[PDB]
Amino acid sequence: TGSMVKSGKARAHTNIALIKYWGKADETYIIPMNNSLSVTLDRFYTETKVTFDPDFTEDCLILNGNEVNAKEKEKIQNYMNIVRDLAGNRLHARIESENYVPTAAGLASSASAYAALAAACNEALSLNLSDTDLSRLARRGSGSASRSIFGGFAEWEKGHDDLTSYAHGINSNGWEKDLSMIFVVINNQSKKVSARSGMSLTRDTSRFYQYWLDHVDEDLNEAKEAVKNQDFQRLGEVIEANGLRMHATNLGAQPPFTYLVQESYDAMAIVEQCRKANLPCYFTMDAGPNVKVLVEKKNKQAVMEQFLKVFDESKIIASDIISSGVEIIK
Ligand SMILES: O=C(O)[C@@H]1CCCN1C(=O)COP(=O)(O)OP(=O)(O)O
Repeated sequence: TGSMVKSGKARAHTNIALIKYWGKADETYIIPMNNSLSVTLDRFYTETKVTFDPDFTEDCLILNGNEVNAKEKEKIQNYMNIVRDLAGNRLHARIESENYVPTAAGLASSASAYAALAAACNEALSLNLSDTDLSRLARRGSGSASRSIFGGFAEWEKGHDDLTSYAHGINSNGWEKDLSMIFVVINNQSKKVSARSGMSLTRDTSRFYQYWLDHVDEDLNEAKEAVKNQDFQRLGEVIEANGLRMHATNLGAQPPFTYLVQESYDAMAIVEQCRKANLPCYFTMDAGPNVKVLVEKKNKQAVMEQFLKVFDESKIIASDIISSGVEIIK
């Protein structure tokens, strides 16, 4: 690289919330209405290189080898303004990013993408940010990204302002190394839906939103204690119920909506069948019909074969849970 050129490249992994983030207290800084708890996936990640050069006049984003539209371009530039303000400089960057996440299959990439960008900028500009400040910076891009700074179990503390809302990793005595998540890729419409817009309609008009608020802290504690004890059934039951409560809130929105399709319900049924046949596992769903199945690694295969009795081989994708957090790479 050139003499006056500052570059950094980072790899960050996606995460799935077991206790859901859903609805914001503050829409501009992305402060959430409640804490969330997630696990960071080994298989799925984003790699992002950022290159700061004084001769650059504006930010450029290249995604999987392709230019992005003026819209995405405008968005990334506003995000980099935050970075520039944080760093006290006026350098623009060329950003080259590669998603190793099944996005076509409906897996979200925003958590890994913003965590990767935050880390790469910190590396490029030698900002020396703490994990806490990295999380805070990622959060500004996407709420769930705040958690992808960390490996294993992580929790996003909601705080009350930009300084206090951020994530931290939970030590679980290496329990994360025993667990896995199976993704059931569900046939969906290819229409353009959005978590940010969905949770906003819900958080604002849901007749069942209060019900969600009145239970989430209890769920959070229950889950955290289940983790302290490596009690899989205890964790599973509460996260499965939390997730369903989240989708319940959408049904109460004005007017109602759902991310779930009949096939999501079919996969749910198979999970309950696996349990009754002494194969512990629990499901959760995000802003779409895909069903994610939490399972102890020893039972991963056995559970998968049950899904493989009905779903296409290509639609059953398993990932382990990675122990380590965001990393700087070449
Ligand atoms: O992952 C989450 O914690 C929640 C729970 C269910 C799925 N989900 C989401 O899709 C959150 O998607 P985000 O891209 O982080 O939303 P923004 O903060 O507006 O950027």
